[PDB]
Amino acid sequence: MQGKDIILGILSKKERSGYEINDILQNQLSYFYDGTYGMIYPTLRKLEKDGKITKEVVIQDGRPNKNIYAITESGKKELASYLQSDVNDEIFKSDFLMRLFFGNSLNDDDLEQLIREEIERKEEKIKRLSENLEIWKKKGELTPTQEITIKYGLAQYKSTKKVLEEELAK
Amino acid sequence: MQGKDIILGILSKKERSGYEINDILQNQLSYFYDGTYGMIYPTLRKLEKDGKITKEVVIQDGRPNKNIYAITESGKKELASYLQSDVNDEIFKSDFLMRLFFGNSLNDDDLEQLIREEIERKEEKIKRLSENLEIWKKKGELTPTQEITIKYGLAQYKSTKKVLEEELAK
Repeated sequence: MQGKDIILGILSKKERSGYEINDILQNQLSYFYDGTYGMIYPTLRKLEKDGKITKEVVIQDGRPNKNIYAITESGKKELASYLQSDVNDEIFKSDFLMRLFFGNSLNDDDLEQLIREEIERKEEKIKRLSENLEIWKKKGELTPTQEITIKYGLAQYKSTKKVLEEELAK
Repeated sequence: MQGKDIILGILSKKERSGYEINDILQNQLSYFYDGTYGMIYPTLRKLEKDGKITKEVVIQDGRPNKNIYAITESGKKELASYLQSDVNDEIFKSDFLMRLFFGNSLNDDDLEQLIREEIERKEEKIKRLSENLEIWKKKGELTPTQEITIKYGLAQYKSTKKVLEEELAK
């Protein structure tokens, strides 16, 4: 699963500025796509080169330039093809879990802190996903399949947060 | 978190053959590190080049060469530094969720199919992780922090499986 595919997805229904695409990817869709920093800009560049999207540079007095991206016919074709494709294995790499797995030396304080910091991360993600669920629902935009993904995401966050809470409780 | 960090983790305690490192990576640690295949061999080459591990080629009559890898002092230092570093954000990319999120066109059949297949994938991951838990425990090799990671992994698989089962039930 590539950044290019989720970006075409984001651009399927609307022309969007880079700001808006980044907002969607970082703040809305991160419960199912959270990769490495700085994927978006090189990937937008390649999608443009490959003719899957267009880029418009909007100039305004006294403001930074704004880039507006729009899917092309070929881009829509590529998205449609991708959604017809066999599902790829999920990718999951948890640094937190790695630290605990290889955490023989961790003293009690260091371990306790790692657990608390991860609990806070889960709380932040739950809050954000919960807030988007509410807004999407309020706006009448949430589709039934989207609803499933949110229920899935929340369950994921809450179940693992609970494990850590239960650990801290002893 | 990079492939090189987990491989150093694997090599911290024991010298291991490439076969064994791969077995650990693919069949033991996949619950917190499941990335794009084809990482291990290029990563071992780079680690050796950078002096963080050694490679020993054991030649035997009538068998393929066996490669044995061992962490070096500089390697141990690199691992120590890594484990002291701030925890990185988890990477999580679900093609399954992406399909449902952008799955406006899915007919009831194709949707149900995707869900059933994702349930199966989760059942398998649960089996593998549960199996390793029991083995490690009986062997006396399961550390307290490792057990936390396993409980965390199982909760994540079971809670999301549960959401999908309840969806199919409706």
